[PDB]
Amino acid sequence: GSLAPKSATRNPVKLNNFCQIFKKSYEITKTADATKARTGSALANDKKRR
Amino acid sequence: GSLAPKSATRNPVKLNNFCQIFKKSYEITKTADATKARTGSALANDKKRR
Repeated sequence: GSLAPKSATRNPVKLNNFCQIFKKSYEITKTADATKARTGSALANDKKRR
Repeated sequence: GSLAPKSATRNPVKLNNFCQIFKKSYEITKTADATKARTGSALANDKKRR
């Protein structure tokens, strides 16, 4: 024959993260582009590697 | 040609237990009840927790 008890409660936990910028670059001189060499064109191989 | 023997007996054992009273409660203001929250309605979450 007593009274009702006191109430209690809790809260969730917050989590977060960030976004990151990525960059990769390739470069070739115009003379080397026109120059014909074995192992194919240098620009395409550089693009593949990068 | 002998008489009947004297008798003997015994009794069981008794066990008992009690009853307990359990109470949990929740409470919220009517202002916070009508407010918008990203995590959802506070009353429903509190009822779930309790």
